[PDB]
Amino acid sequence: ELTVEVRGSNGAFYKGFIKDVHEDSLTVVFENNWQPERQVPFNEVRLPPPPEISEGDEVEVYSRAEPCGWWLAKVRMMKGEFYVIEYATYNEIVTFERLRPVNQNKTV
Repeated sequence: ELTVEVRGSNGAFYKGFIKDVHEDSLTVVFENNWQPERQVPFNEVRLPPPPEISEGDEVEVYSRAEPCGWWLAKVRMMKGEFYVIEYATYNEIVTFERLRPVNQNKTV
């Protein structure tokens, strides 16, 4: 039940766990898509990050258009609680919690 992250045809990255290993493919259950595991290829996977953050930096942010997942972004401002970010290329105000340093882990 080793937890992972999977890139979706959406380009984004969605928490999950490895249920099973095969030759060409992994078999993963999802967050609130547990139920259909796809069976997945090597390179679409990577590990979650283990355990600074400030503006103009590049980050991943946690959203949807559909499940929720991680989308790449840039802090183009922050102020008080709130951060202005930029994702091709919409915009939004989020908060610390919606937010994280890019996971620069690597696919398998």
